[PDB]
Amino acid sequence: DYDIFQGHMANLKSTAKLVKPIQYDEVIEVERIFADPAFIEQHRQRILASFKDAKESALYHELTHIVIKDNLFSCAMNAIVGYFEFNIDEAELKNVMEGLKRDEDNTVQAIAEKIIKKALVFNHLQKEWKVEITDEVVKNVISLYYEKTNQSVREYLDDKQKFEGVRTALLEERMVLETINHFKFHFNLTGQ
Repeated sequence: DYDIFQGHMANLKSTAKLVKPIQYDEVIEVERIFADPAFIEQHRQRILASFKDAKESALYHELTHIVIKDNLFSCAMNAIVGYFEFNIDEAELKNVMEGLKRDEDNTVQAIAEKIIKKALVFNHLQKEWKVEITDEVVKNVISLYYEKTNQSVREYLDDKQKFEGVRTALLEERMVLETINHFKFHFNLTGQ
C-alpha cells in the first residue's frame, strides 16, 4: 500500500470522527525496509521530468528518502486510521476516482477511499500539532525551483490559484514528515 491527495483537486463533504485518543507511545511495526522497482521507477521518471539533467548521486539521495518516508508514513498512517470513524460521501468518492481514472476498478475505489481518509486525518492533526505553511515559505520554494531549473514559475508567484496550489503540496509533505516525527518505530526484520 502506497499511502502517498492533491495532484488533482487540492472542507470536504466527507467526515472523520476521532473515536479514541491516539497512542503515540504504542510503537509502530514496519514490515519492510525496501520498495518495489515499479515504485522507485515511477518516482525516478518524476525527478527526471522536472530536472532532466539530474545526476546519479542526486537520484539515490532523493530516491532513498522516498523509500523511508513511504515505508514509515504508510505504517504510521495504518495505525492512525484505527482511531477514526469515517463517513465517506457517496459522490465525493466518485469524483476522486476521476482524477485517478484520468492518470482494475475496485482498486481505484480503495485508492480513492484512502486519499480521502488521509485528507480528513491531516485536516485533524493540523489543528492538534498546529501546522502552517506561510507565504514566505511558498515564495522561497518557488524561487529555489527557478534556480535549479529554469522554466517559468512567474505564473505560480502571481496567480492566487496556482500560488495557493503550491502551499497545499508543501503542507502535505510537512504533515507526512510531522506524522513520522510523532512515533517510535520498530523494524520487523527478524520478528515483532
